[PDB]
Amino acid sequence: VNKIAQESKNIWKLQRAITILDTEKSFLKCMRKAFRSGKLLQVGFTPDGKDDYRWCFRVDEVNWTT
Amino acid sequence: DPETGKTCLLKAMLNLHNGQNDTIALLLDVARKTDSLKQFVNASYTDSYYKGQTALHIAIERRNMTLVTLLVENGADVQAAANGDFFKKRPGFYFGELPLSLAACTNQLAIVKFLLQNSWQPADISARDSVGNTVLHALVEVADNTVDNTKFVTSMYNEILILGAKLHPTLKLEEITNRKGLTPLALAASSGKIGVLAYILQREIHEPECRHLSRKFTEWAYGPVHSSLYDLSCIDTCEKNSVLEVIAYSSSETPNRHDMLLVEPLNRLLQDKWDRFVKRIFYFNFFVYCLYMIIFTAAAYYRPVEGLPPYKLKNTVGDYFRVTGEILSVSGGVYFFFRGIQYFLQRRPSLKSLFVDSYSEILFFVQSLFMLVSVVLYFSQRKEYVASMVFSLAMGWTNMLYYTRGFQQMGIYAVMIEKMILRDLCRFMFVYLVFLFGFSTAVVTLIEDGKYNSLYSTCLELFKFTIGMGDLEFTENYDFKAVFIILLLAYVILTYILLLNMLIALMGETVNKIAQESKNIWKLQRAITILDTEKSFLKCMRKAFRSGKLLQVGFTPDGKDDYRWCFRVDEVNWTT
Ligand SMILES: CCCCCCCCCCCCC(=O)O[C@@H](COC(=O)CCC)COP(=O)(O)O[C@H]1[C@H](O)[C@@H](O)[C@@H](O)[C@@H](O)[C@@H]1O
Repeated sequence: VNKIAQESKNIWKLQRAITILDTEKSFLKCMRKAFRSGKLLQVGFTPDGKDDYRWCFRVDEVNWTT
Repeated sequence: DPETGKTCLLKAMLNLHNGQNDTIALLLDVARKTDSLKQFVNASYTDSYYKGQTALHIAIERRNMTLVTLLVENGADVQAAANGDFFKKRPGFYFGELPLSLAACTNQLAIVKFLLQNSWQPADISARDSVGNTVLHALVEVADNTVDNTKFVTSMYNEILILGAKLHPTLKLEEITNRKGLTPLALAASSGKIGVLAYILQREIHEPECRHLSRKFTEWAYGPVHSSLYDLSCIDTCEKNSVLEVIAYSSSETPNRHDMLLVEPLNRLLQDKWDRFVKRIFYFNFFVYCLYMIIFTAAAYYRPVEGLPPYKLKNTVGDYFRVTGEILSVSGGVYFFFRGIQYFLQRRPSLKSLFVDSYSEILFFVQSLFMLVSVVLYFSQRKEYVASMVFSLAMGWTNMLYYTRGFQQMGIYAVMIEKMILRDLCRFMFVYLVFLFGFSTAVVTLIEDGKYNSLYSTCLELFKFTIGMGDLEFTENYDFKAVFIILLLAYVILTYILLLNMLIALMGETVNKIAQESKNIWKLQRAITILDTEKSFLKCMRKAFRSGKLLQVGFTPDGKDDYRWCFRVDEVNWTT
């Protein structure tokens, strides 16, 4: 009626997540370039005079309601 | 800057606070006093990523009316085209490359009106970008069929059309085609913009001097009853891209392919076409196919049982009727063969649409191929021509289900059969075949002789269990008996688990999914049938117009009359 479809989709997503983590954890060839979008200058103004880089992830979106 | 060509004015405009930056006026005044202002105000980027962007685009983007007014007053070119990679189809935003299209697409009506009818430099309402898209094409392009998007896009479209009518009474904006040869209506139909199509097909504009822009009119009104007229211009036929042809012959990637035929004029037009002349032709074709299959069956039933064809004919009645039937069957086969070739050449599919659409053409073509192979084997002195012939005969009966369309209930039933086979049975059969092959190999390995000496025989024997015709007697004296029993019990239990899971999985789909889909898929199939019948038509007389040539307004902006081939619909409303 409702249960099994939603439950099974989320369980499959969890299974694929475990597969991804297990794949990148061992990998048997020593590739360390698992990082994401890069050291973007997030703010550049810490409470001190220094700057910050955070290994950010980009997401783009559209909103027509202002 | 030398890298991008950005100047001081652009830097000042990109870094203003609370809508104000005093540096801009100082720059403009100093530019005016030095030598001139035209080369300074119209500065633009030179880098490829933001190529062509100038001050007007930034002013419009910031929603600052004062900067727009001042830039236009100072001689900025309102027809500047920004055609960088960021401004066309990665990150980006396509708005038609022009400030007028930019103002229209951002829902800034005041800037649109100012650009159209300012005192210094009015904008060209009929201008086209690099792709050939006008402002209305841009408005169609930025639609995503959501509620607020539909509201603002529809309102802006209506306002721009009325203003264009007022400024240029002799200009027909909707007749301007882009590089692909599409008008805004054809673009909306091909792209699946349901909301824009629904707005355009039945818009009513009741205002002085511009009511000729309407497509839905009122013929007369009694009290609760009244009669309305729909335009049908470029809906039925226009020789380039009609709405019905564009919707019906789409490539199946359009989002709203099934729903675009439910808008008010098209459903009634298709039903009228079905009831008028197409129904009789469809029934006649079904009758002829039935006669063909009866003759083929009778000719195949009474074949001779001698060896080494071809067979001689005796001076007797039965042989004459038999050979007549054979000749007619071969004629039908080659007819369907050439029809299939004509379909493939006239549509030019790319093997994706055939994979997900147009199955009946493939099945009829395969039937004809089997018939041709039968003929070739017959004249080559082979007995195997029978083996091909029966495969053309059996298919010849199942293809008769094609004619279940034209009857609503059987059509929905057949559509449900089709979708069940193509969605769920494939997923079932993959897993079932894996299990069957695995256990067949195990059984052949365990027992090397005595009905399990080959993989084919073992596969058949294990398949028999799935249909309730198994064999668990265990009469033979095998070496590995009592291990065989465990394997067979495990196989049976797993197979019935799989069948149970399939059955239950098909119950979650009966939550009012297949019925709503089928109700529209059948209608799309009937529409394709109607269009094909119109196209072939085998009469060479095209006087069968659909709704008659009525006078609709009789008064264009010029004094000439206005006839439009309108379609009548009666309506009743008790709420006033
Ligand atoms: C001896 C061995 C015999 C094997 C025969 C097996 C059963 C034959 C049954 C024959 C029925 C004929 C028929 O009606 O064909 C069926 C296809 O059934 C199958 O799945 C066959 C699997 C191959 C419907 O296909 P249709 O041509 O209507 O295409 C649809 C478009 O029209 C529509 O606009 C939509 O785009 C929609 O998405 C499309 O699907």
